Amino acid sequence: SMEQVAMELRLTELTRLLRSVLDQLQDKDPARIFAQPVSLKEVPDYLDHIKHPMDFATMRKRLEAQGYKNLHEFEEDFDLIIDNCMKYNARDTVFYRAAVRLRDQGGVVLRQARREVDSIG
Ligand SMILES: CNC(=O)c1ncccn1
Repeated sequence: SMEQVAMELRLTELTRLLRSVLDQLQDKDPARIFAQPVSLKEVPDYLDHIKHPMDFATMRKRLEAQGYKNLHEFEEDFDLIIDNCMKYNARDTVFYRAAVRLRDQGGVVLRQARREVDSIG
């Protein structure tokens, strides 16, 4: 089908845009607090607290598998990273504060990407 090629051309390009977004969001985490899954060896009880772990590396694997259908799905993973962190860690920790900063700073990027995805369909 010629239509499913053109579809795959869009999905491919959504992936292209989202990858740039991912890189921008991640740049706002220079301490690499959110780069890899929370270690279940280092935090054995983590899954008793957080039912849906998320991290930048895991987002990237999905991204490269063209597993994101739209910006919303991508944004919901980004929010997971932040919301998980602000639940698991108390307010006055370096982790919680890094989440707040990433949330605020990533907000600009996500406001851009929403408009640009709407524009170019
Ligand atoms: C987002 N990272 C965390 O929440 C974390 N919490 C405790 C130890 C290591 N990492």
